[PDB]
Amino acid sequence: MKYMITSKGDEKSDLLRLNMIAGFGEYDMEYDDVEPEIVISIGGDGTFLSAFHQYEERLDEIAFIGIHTGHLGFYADWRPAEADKLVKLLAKGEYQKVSYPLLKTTVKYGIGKKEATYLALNESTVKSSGGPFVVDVVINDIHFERFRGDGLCMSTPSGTTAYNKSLGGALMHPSIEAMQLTEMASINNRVYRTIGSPLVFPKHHVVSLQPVNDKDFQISVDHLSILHRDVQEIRYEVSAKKIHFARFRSFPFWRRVHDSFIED
Amino acid sequence: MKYMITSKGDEKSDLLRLNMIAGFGEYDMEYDDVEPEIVISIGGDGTFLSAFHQYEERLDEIAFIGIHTGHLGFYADWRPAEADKLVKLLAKGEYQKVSYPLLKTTVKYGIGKKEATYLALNESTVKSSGGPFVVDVVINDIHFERFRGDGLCMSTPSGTTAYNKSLGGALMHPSIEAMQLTEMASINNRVYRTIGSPLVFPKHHVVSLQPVNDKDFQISVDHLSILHRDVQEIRYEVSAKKIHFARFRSFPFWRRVHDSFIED
Amino acid sequence: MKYMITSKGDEKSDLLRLNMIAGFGEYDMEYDDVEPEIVISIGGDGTFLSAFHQYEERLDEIAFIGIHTGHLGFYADWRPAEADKLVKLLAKGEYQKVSYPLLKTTVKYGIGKKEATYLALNESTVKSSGGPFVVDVVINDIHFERFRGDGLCMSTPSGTTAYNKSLGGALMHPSIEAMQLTEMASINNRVYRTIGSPLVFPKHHVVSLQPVNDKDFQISVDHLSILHRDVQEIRYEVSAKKIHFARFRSFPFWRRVHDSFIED
Amino acid sequence: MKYMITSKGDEKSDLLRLNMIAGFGEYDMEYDDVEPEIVISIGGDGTFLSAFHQYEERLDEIAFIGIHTGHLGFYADWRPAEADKLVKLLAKGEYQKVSYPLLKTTVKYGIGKKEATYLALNESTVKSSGGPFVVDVVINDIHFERFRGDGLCMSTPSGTTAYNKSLGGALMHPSIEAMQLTEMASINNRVYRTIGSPLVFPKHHVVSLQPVNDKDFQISVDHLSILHRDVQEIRYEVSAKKIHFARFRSFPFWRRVHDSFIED
Ligand SMILES: Nc1ncnc2c1ncn2[C@@H]1O[C@H](CN2CC#Cc3nc4c(N)ncnc4n3[C@@H]3O[C@H](CNC(=O)CC(=O)NCC2)[C@@H](O)[C@H]3O)[C@@H](O)[C@H]1O
Ligand SMILES: Nc1ncnc2c1ncn2[C@@H]1O[C@H](CN2CC#Cc3nc4c(N)ncnc4n3[C@@H]3O[C@H](CNC(=O)CC(=O)NCC2)[C@@H](O)[C@H]3O)[C@@H](O)[C@H]1O
Ligand SMILES: Nc1ncnc2c1ncn2[C@@H]1O[C@H](CN2CC#Cc3nc4c(N)ncnc4n3[C@@H]3O[C@H](CNC(=O)CC(=O)NCC2)[C@@H](O)[C@H]3O)[C@@H](O)[C@H]1O
Ligand SMILES: Nc1ncnc2c1ncn2[C@@H]1O[C@H](CN2CC#Cc3nc4c(N)ncnc4n3[C@@H]3O[C@H](CNC(=O)CC(=O)NCC2)[C@@H](O)[C@H]3O)[C@@H](O)[C@H]1O
Repeated sequence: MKYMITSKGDEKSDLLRLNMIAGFGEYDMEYDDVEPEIVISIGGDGTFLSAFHQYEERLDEIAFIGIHTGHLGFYADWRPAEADKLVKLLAKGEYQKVSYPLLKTTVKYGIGKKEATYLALNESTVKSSGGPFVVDVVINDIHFERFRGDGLCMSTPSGTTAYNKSLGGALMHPSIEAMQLTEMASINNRVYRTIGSPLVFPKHHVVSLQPVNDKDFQISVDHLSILHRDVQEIRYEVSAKKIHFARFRSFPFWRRVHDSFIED
Repeated sequence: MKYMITSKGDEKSDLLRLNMIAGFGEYDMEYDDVEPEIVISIGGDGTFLSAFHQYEERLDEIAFIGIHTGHLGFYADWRPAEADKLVKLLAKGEYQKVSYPLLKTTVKYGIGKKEATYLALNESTVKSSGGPFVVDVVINDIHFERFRGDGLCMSTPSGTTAYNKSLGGALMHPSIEAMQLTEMASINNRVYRTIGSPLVFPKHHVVSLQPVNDKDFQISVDHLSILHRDVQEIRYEVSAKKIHFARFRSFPFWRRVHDSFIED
Repeated sequence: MKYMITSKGDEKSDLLRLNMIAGFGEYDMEYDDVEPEIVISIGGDGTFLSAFHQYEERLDEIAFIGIHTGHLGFYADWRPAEADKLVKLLAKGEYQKVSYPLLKTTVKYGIGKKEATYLALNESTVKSSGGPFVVDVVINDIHFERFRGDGLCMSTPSGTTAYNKSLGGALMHPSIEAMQLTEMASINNRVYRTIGSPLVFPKHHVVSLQPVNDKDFQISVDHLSILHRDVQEIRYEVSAKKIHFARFRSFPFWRRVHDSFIED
Repeated sequence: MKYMITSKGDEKSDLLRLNMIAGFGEYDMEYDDVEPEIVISIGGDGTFLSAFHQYEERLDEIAFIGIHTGHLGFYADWRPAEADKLVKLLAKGEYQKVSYPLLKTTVKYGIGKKEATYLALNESTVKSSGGPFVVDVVINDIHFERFRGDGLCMSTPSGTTAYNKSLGGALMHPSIEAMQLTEMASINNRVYRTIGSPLVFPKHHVVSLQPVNDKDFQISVDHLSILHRDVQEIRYEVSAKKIHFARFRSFPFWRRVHDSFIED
């Protein structure tokens, strides 16, 4: 069917992209970067993340495929030397799709209760713009804790191996429809108390962050960091939307984890 | 219907038990500690754990209710002063049942491949009997890591607020059918490498521990610690069985968590 | 001798300051905020920190005294109700001085090797201005590690109970002339490796941070955060300078720690 | 002068020992395992630890030298292929001694206040024999905290890279005369509170552990684990004694750390 290819932009990835397009020219494959059904990303996890966000409004109609040109990427599970077999297998089709959960972030402002939403494949974080970060943490309309620290991180399953991981979070299998909240350097003395442990939330649970004094927050969705002013609320929930991968061979998540962290 | 009552054994819990039995004598409630349908536990979480294990072969036919006589217990969500309202509400019935996942541990030995299974409500841990603890960690028949340390802990959801928590694990809502593995003081240098992060596993994933040199392990299921010799394998999976609680009012898990750890 | 008094600025602290000045008017005590020998800080730890930095060029000739108007401060070990006894004891003199180590940060730039130094009582941190933070860590001219993460924190002894503490650092007694380095969310996979553990350095050891790609860093000394461009090197060492406290009664550091973190 | 050689016991270490003895036979070097001045350890860190404890009553008259036959040991900073140069350099003498602090553990019992002391080069730990571990932590006769968990670890400087490290402790340079206390899986809820952070103590500070209910503790000094009954107190302090190493070339501690943990 229709397809397109994003590239990291170096000479290695651009050449691999050009050879794959020439390979695809020998089948019933039309290049179309407007409404593709197959998106191929050539580079690292960052390149894959940009591919996902470029097409986040057609997630139900796209299958993603990652090729890593350097060190093994987590979302990129094909090596450059296998690109010929990939073109051939992909042209035939009969591939099986695998779906990973996603995270929805909603930012409500004051003056009109204006509201922006974002979809994350790795995580969504909040920090303070300059001053101290203080926020009230509400779970399903229940006041859970007042958080003082450097920020918070809300991670998808497949994002738990990213940044969640460096903050002490747990790695969880992507078949679990959930989101995980981790703290960044929480203050804990006799006056200030937080839970400490990471928190894993099921679908339909809503985590809401509410400003205590300062209302300016730097919010990061995957790789893009946006400043927001006069914030009234930040809402987190497991998204109804899902990212679909094309799979041509078993590469189990824990094998993926073993290779990226233990030995390869 | 039929019911029974376990007690911590002090004068406070025994008296509360005797008054509740006298209260139950004024309804259509028969005391039967052989085949009850309602098990009431009076004491702390340990007392509740013993109640669960005493009746672990009739989990499908029993609803559990916890009363805490001292500090708030996690499984005991009724205060002593509410025992009259409990007797009355429980006598009427029309209560809603809530189910939490459980963990199954299987220990296979050498010589006959003899095999013992255990059901845990908090967690199941492994340690070495004396010598250094070394074990190969296999996930769904894939060799994941060689673990060197003091031991490992496999936790249920409702167990993540217990001991999992002190080992750095994440707290996860009991609606998530999963198990979480945490490390006890893993060795990590240039020669010895483990994942570090806790691991959360979905239903039907099988974590298997295999002895490397020493084959004697002290295994703990909730509160009981048993020594096993000539161990060939330890298998962990989310159990098919579930513990059922009787609920007469909303006490949300995160409110339970807030009260036990933040403030009350 | 000569003295001055800083205040948090609220009505409580300003009134306490005015009453202490009137109390000091009945002794041989001259108010002089240019060249004092006694600096009294009225407020919290932040107020004390500002008092220290305001007079950091006369540390050898000043003794500091902290009064906390709200929650117990760590550097402020006098309650408001004891201000009369403080004025009286302080007027007599015969007090014993206690000295805490300090940290020296040196920032060398390109183009002229221009160089700025700062003195910290809590800690000095480095972060990236926007982009990813990557730095080579050199200890006494030995390349120790390439650090990838959110930043680093270099703490004094008395600063280890502050921010060092929230990053997993150890609390160390101020009699130990040392500095402690902690990581902020280090990346650790198969390609990127850091030590993980905090590092404690003796006097005369020099920790040097060197930019790898990006050369813009947001550097924070205690409470003030300054952006630096075209940075070539950041050097850390235990300072030759020391902060001196006036002590009128034993308040041991571990008792101070117990009261601020365990119970009071 | 006089010397002796301990060996791991495998064919590699025994042969290396025999060749070094034959090499030493060509100088003014007498073999004497009763009162040596040079102790050479051939094996790993465990072999070195046993060498240290075998001669712990003559620490002031002995210099230690480590050769590692397998993976790089931390106390063994010579490779097997350098044994000839070692024999030659060691025979000449004119070597410089380097001294590391040590830890003293004192166990007082009931009935006669009987008292045993131990010297540790790595660490000394306490655990419970079977039941739950509960202990009151007293610092210089000040009640600091009631600890509930799996145990505690008191580490020397050179021991902080060992086991202290796996418990979250800081790595500190051996020139710092100090000891570091780390927790094993402390319980922390609304009723039970510990400090959490590791604690670093200077010389002359005395940490004392006092039983709360159970008085039986399994105490481990380096590699030997001894059970003690009717314990009244466990006292920790930096020892007056020191271990002396023979050094023939600069191998800085942080280079040693880099090679054992970062890359080699
Ligand atoms: N303190 C932090 N610690 C750990 N991760 C962090 C930290 N801060 C941000 N991140 C992650 O970076 C993503 C953004 N990256 C793009 C990426 C990525 C990614 N995704 C996953 C995943 N799902 N599982 C396992 N490894 C993953 N990596 C790996 O991550 C590395 C890339 N990061 C950087 O070096 C810094 C950066 O920010 N770079 C920009 C591009 C590479 O090895 C890549 O294969 C943020 O979304 C945040 O998750
Ligand atoms: N290092 C450890 N850190 C933390 N927890 C640990 C540790 N070692 C064992 N455990 C837990 O103890 C359970 C066994 N306990 C019985 C209990 C319990 C329990 N269960 C939960 C839960 N699900 N959520 C939240 N708090 C919980 N607590 C609370 O736990 C305390 C009781 N523990 C002890 O003081 C020690 C003990 O072992 N005592 C025996 C009886 C009480 O406040 C109780 O309300 C082991 O199963 C292991 O989970
Ligand atoms: N993620 C962090 N976690 C922990 N501490 C952090 C974090 N980020 C910065 N800091 C510290 O703040 C100091 C700056 N503060 C002034 C302060 C302070 C201070 N110093 C010590 C000490 N030596 N020991 C023990 N508690 C201490 N506190 C206590 O700290 C609290 C004040 N912090 C804030 O709420 C935020 C802030 O930044 N506020 C500005 C004023 C109060 O309870 C105060 O009694 C930075 O220097 C950094 O150390
Ligand atoms: N959970 C734990 N995590 C980490 N360390 C632990 C743990 N439990 C005990 N220890 C240490 O073991 C010493 C006893 N060991 C002998 C040893 C050792 C040693 N000392 C240092 C040091 N000072 N710096 C850096 N690495 C060190 N190692 C390295 O340690 C490894 C040996 N350990 C084991 O595999 C297990 C064991 O116990 N084995 C017996 C012999 C080897 O790579 C060795 O080069 C206990 O004293 C305790 O410190």
